[PDB]
Amino acid sequence: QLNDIHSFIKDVLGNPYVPGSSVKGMLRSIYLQSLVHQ
RNA sequence: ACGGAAACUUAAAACCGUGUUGCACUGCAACCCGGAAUUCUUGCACGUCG
Repeated sequence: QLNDIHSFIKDVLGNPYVPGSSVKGMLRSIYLQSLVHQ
């Protein structure tokens, strides 16, 4: 059946957030990635 | 055979004995080891499922 479950990042109380490093790394996959269009 | 001829001015004896170049006196009074320098800038927990 359903096995053991992974973990998201939380702050100090179980309250989660999207990381700032990933949303900085999100746009690292954008501005170089977009306008290469040999 | 010259008032002539002989003779030491000589022998010993400590310029010694008592006596501090000594007594009173800060190598002391005043000062900062003190002022100006980002532990920083590049960095996604993810590729992987008959």
